[PDB]
Formats: sequence, structure tokens, C-alpha cells
Amino acid sequence: EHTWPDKGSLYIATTHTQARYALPGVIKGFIERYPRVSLHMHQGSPTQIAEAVSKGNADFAIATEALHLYDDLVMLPCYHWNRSIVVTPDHPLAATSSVTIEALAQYPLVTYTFGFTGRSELDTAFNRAGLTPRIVFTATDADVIKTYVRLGLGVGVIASMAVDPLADPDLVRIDAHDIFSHSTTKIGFRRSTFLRSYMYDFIQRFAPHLTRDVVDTAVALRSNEEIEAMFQDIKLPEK
Amino acid sequence: EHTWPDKGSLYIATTHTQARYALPGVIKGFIERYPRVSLHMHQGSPTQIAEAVSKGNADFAIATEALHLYDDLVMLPCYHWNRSIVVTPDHPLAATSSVTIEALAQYPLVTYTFGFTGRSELDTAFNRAGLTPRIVFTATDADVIKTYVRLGLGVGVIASMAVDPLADPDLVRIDAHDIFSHSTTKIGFRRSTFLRSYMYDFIQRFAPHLTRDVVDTAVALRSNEEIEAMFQDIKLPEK
Repeated sequence: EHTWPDKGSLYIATTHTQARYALPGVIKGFIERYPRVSLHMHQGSPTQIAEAVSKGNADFAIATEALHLYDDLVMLPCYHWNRSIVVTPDHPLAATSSVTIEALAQYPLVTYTFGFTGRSELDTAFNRAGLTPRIVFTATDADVIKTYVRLGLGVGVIASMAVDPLADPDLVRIDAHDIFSHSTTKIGFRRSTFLRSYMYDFIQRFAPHLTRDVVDTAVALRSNEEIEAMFQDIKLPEK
Repeated sequence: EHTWPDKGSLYIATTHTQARYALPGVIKGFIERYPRVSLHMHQGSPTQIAEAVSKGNADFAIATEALHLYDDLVMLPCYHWNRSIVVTPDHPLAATSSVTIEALAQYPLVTYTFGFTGRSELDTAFNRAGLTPRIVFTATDADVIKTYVRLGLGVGVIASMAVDPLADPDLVRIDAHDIFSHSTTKIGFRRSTFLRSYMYDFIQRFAPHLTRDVVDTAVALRSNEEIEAMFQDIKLPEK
């Protein structure tokens, strides 16, 4: 209908990438739908994020899957995403017909800060291929990464959701989905958290397969591993 | 002339705000001027920044002044900057003729992460006025801060250099220079670092009053305090 009168607060701890490219539409929709809920969002490192909902006052952790770190939280898979290579049109990569990771490792890289927004998968891929990449520029934000790629500092590696040809018309995007293993964005919370109906609403808005029932089943499992296995038959959203 | 053949590396540890709004022009100019220097830049927290040049491999720390943290580095003042209030045109602040900090504290705030990019001065100002601000949104990036201000999450407080009416035409900027004490961006390095001529070039490009002589005098002082006092007669750049 119109709006809910529900009343309460919703504290989110998340990353730049989620805050910037994944959440604004969800949050806009939620804000008009749930007028009397005080929404809070604090960008943090994956460590800070886990700490914030684990020890602090965040209700929800929204971040890409990071080891046994969200271990004592209820973690739910929301969507899969991967990386795009960003270069200038005059870059040797732009000419190259199919670009591999040995071709990519030839160049200085401009990408995410270590342990952020799935850097691990980039590192792991290089380790696996026995290659040592020259990472010269590092940041939390795809925007400045793009800025420095356009100055010729090197080859950008960002999240594909952080690119758009409409808003970055002077760049060349190369999909690296066959180059890196995909990353999974997860939503998480403390088990002791009483899940308000707006909390269910929000979760399902951000992750449609996560209906109230499914969420309730997941908390009943008491393993994040079993929770992820719940969905191994279905194709999760790709972003 | 054209270019220098000089050869070496330049490792910079800095913040988002510097990387995004203060450095790209300097770096572009430096990159064509100093072709054979490998430039590296890694965004980090003020803690990471200090650690990186203090313990790690960064040559230069570029960040706003942060206590006895850069204590065992050579710190040089580069420029002063302050904050702007960012709201939507239909915000009560936009109508208000002169906006004070008691008027501002009436509203939920969208600003920098704690201990970042001069948050302290915002906090200190609120403490001094005996006011407790409702900070609902926090981030390292002015861009997403602006994004969430436009959704009506609250009142933005960013660096003035992070705003432009040309590139953010649908926002209202209010200068808060009489509201917050200014912040000072500083450049810093380890004393044992041999200062290459490109390093002097770069420093002076970023901070014109910091000529080779002046820089050399500053290292001779062996106090960051005396170094800052060297310039107390002149007006530092304002950004």
C-alpha cells in the first residue's frame, strides 16, 4: 500500500561497494515504505563490520564472504558478483582479443585495498597461476580507482556493478568472470536479534530468495555452512 | 622542459579525500614530468598510513593532522581546508538564513567515518557547544555520503573540496568554515628516507611553500611542532 507505521531502528554495517552500488535503490524503496524506522548505515572494514554487529550496535552486516570472521553470526547468501577489467582504449589489453590472467599480470594493477571487496579472489587467482601481480594502486572506492586508471597509472580491476559505460564512457570494460572466481555478498546478524517485520522486508528486498520462512529456517540451522547449502540447488542473483 | 629520466620509486600512503580531490592533478603533472618513476598509492586509515611509512614501504604520508600518531615522522603542513554542509533544496537548513551548529545539531547527519578526514573537528565542535549530534550515516567517501543525503537520510557534512555545483547540481552547499575549526593536510616521511629530487619536486607541487631549502630546514629541526611554527607568519594554501 502506502506506508508502514512500524517504528524501530535498523543499523547496517557494510562496505563502500555495497553502500555505493548495491544499496541505494533498496534503501530508497525501504525509506518511503518504512517511514518511522530510523535507518543507520556505517561503512567499515570487514573486521569492523563483523565487530559492529557482533559486539557493537549494528543489526545487519552486509559484506562479501570473509572466512571464519562472521563465524558467530547468522550469514545468508544474497547474490554472486565478479570483476571487470577497466583500461583506456589505447591499452594493449583493449586490443587483445581474449585476455587471460597471464596477459593481465604483465601490467601494473589498480584495484581494491587488501582484504576488501573480494581482493582475496584476485590474489588467490594469481597465486594459483603462480603469478605475482604488480599492484601499484589500492583503494576502497571504484571511483578513484577509475580516476587513476585514466591517468595511465595502470589496469583497473573493479566490481562489474561498479562500472557503467553510461557514466564512464571513456573507459573499456573487460569481463573477468572466467578469470576470477565469483564473490558472494552475504547478509548477517546476531542470533539474539529479534527480527522485526521491516527487517524481513529489507532482507527479502535485498535478497528475494530470503523470504521470512527461509530466513527462519536458516536461523534454526545454527550453521552458516548448512544455510549456504540450502540454496545449492538454485541459481542465486548475479550482480 | 620535457621529462626527467630520473628513475626510482615513489610510494604514497593517503586517504580517500586526498586521493580523490587533492592529488589527481598533481599526480597527472608528475607522471608526464617524471616518466621513469614508479608511482604507488595505497589508500588507508590514518593508522595504516602512519604504519605504512613508519614501518612499511610508503615513502610519503598524505593525511590530515592526527595527534601524536605521525610523531616519529617528519610532518609538513601543506594546506588548510574546512567543511561544507550538503542538503537538498527543500531542507529546513536550505531556507535558514544563517545556519549555526545548534541549528545543524537538530538534524540527523551524514558524514565521514570516525577518525577520518577530520571527523574530530566535527566532534570537538559538538562537544564544545555541549551538543550531541545524531550521526546516522558514515563513510570514507563524499560521493556515497552525497548519494544518501539525496535520499533524505539526513544532512551531509563533507570537505568543501569534495563538492562542486557543476557535478552535483541538485544539492545545496552551505559553508561551515565559521562552524568548524579548519583541518590541516600534512605531508610526511621517515627521516632516514633519502629525498630524491622528484620527491622535492612532488612535495613542492603539492605544497608550493615547501621548497627544497624549506624542506631541508624542516628535517634539520627534529620537531614537527617547530616545523609548523616555521610558517606561522604566512598564509598557507586554502582548499
